[PDB]
Amino acid sequence: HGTIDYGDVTVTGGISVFDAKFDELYVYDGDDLGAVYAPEETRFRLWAPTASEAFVVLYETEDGMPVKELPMKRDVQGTWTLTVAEDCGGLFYTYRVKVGEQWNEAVDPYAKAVGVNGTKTAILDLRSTNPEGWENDQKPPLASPTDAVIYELHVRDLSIHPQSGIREKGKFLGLTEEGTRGPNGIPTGLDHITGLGVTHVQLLPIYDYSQESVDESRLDEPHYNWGYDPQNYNVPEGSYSTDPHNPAARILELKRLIQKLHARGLRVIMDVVYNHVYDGYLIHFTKLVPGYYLRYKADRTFSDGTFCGNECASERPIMRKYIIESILHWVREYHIDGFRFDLMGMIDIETMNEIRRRLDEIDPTILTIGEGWMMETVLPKELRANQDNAEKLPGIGMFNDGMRDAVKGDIFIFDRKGFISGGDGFEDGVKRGVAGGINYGGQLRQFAVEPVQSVNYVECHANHTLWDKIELSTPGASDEERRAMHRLASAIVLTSQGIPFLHAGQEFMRTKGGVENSYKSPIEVNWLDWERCAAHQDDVSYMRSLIALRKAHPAFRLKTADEIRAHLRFEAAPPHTVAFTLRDHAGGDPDRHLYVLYNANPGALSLELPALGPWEVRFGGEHVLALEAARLEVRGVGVVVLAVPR
Ligand SMILES: OC[C@H]1O[C@H](O[C@H]2[C@H](O)[C@@H](O)[C@@H](O)O[C@@H]2CO)[C@H](O)[C@@H](O)[C@@H]1O
Ligand SMILES: OC[C@H]1O[C@H](O[C@H]2[C@H](O)[C@@H](O)[C@@H](O)O[C@@H]2CO)[C@H](O)[C@@H](O)[C@@H]1O
Ligand SMILES: OC[C@H]1O[C@H](O[C@H]2[C@H](O)[C@@H](O)[C@@H](O)O[C@@H]2CO)[C@H](O)[C@@H](O)[C@@H]1O
Ligand SMILES: [Ca+2]
Ligand SMILES: [Ca+2]
Ligand SMILES: [Cl-]
Ligand SMILES: [Cl-]
Repeated sequence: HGTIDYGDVTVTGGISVFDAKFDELYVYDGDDLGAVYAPEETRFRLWAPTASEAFVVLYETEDGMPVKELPMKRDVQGTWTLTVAEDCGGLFYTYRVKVGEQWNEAVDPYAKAVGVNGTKTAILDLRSTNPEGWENDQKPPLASPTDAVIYELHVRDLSIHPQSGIREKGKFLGLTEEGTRGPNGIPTGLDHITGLGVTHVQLLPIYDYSQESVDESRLDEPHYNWGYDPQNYNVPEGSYSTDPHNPAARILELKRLIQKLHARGLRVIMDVVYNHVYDGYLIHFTKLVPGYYLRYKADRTFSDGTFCGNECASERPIMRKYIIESILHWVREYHIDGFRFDLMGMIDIETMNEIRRRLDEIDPTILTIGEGWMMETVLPKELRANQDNAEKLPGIGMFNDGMRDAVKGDIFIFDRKGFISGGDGFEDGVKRGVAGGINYGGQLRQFAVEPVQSVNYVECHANHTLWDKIELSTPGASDEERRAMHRLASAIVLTSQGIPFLHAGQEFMRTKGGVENSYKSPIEVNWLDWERCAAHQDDVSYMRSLIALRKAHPAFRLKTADEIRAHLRFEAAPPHTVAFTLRDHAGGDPDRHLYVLYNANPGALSLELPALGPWEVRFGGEHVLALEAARLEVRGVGVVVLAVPR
């Protein structure tokens, strides 16, 4: 890149953008940043306190020359304003500012529609993008975060396989198509997903990500990217629409997607990346108010805790404002039902709690989960929204990595075994996740105050898939033996307290051919392979059965830590097993008691059962040789569930 000029210090009373004092000036509190369109007129408002001049630049085409360049009026609390008294429909615009001696041109940070590749703001009456009946759109019910079953999905993965039977492959609208068939007539797409019994689809980045990741003008050529490279936070990604050149198309089709998912009983969680931008020098934030929206060390270099080049300065009030209004826009405009915060440890506690509060005033059933890893940054340690500070983040879920590693083995040392694959000493790790990560007792405690704070998982888009990790850590084993370990791991997720999270394709043992980090690998690596799905319908049914077992038993879904400490009991069990009971109608369970065995021992075992009444088999009967008087005779790797009826 070229030159960054942080401003003529006399424009802001001698106070530099880097000064702590700066945060108390220009604290704009209005609701109208960006552009408000109507046929009569359009009103623009930009926050640019360090600029000495500011212009609205109008274009007639997404690539044309400027047709108009209009000065803005210096307004209150650091903002500039303009009213254009023409019908601006179908126009495009940018802002041009002078900061120091530099002139910079930039998309509106509050852009709601953009041209192709997102380099100009597009002026649009967004009510014209609503699908028919949008006002009647109703959410499926959701009584507790522990009642969710999350399915993590990438819009391109879903349909791009050539046998997916979906017409609009790789597009938002691909996930609206019903009755789509794959190899040998199996259901694919939305019908496959609703068939599973999952409750929430969690979509990898659907905000507009950088042209460097996917070029929206060359979709006739191979392309793929997860999209963790944010460019326009409040507009949908162009490559997922049928026409990235038509500003309304991506907006209307995302809404048609969310509407259809809601009609079929599914809620939508948005993966959201407010911790960094695609390029800190070129982003509109830096062109318009250089030095303010991103984090700097003391020597004026970017803080780089993300390893992505930059960090967003969430703790500065105007950025905090920006992030909250961004969240609220996706709620209000697109009816989103949840957010998954990438590297949430980079966001400050105040911001996250304020997000939780604002969403609670709208609808407390909107989910908030995140990656609360402990990671270094210029943000002081006591302000980071991570696992160490979970007790200051009521209501916010975090991925439980201790559970993940204990179950399937270490994700960074590929060959190391975990509980499912016969490693030694992982039983307590598994037990801590069964209890929902809470301070259960003794050495059985993790970071969670309440079970709604723990997301259990054994696979996601990142790192090896569960099947690929098992293969790298079980060199002796057969494919039969590996499938049993895979199934055991899914069963542990779906019978642990907290919030179960599944990766799309885990139900048919999704593989990436051993690729560990597939963020820009081709579609051949990354697609949902509906051929493999057709060959694994038994495994798919097993997963659907696990999901229905969790839905049938509120004891697996307790809401509070007090309930878990009162109803969950760990039983004596030999090495390479975990056994526990959920006693006395836990959480309203129909049965009097439940007994769960996680058995990673391949041979025959004779187990003592607690004397709680006449046990009977409810799941895993294929592993049970007998159920006597009181003892259980078992062979095989897998989960067994017993119950004492009412
Ligand atoms: O932006 C490119 C970037 O994408 C991925 O990094 C993600 C990762 O998937 C997230 O779960 C989390 O760890 O943060 C990153 C986004 O902030 C790739 O892993 C990475 O190689 C790549 O550079
Ligand atoms: O984006 C950085 C990093 O994020 C995750 O790594 C976590 C890991 O999962 C945790 O168990 C713990 O060790 O903290 C790490 C972050 O410092 C991703 O799993 C990893 O791929 C990625 O590079
Ligand atoms: O809940 C019914 C049943 O679920 C599982 O049985 C699966 C089986 O494992 C699959 O291979 C396939 O045959 O479909 C079955 C029904 O979904 C459990 O294994 C079993 O214990 C349980 O009763
Ligand atoms: Ca894009
Ligand atoms: Ca809540
Ligand atoms: Cl495409
Ligand atoms: Cl930390």
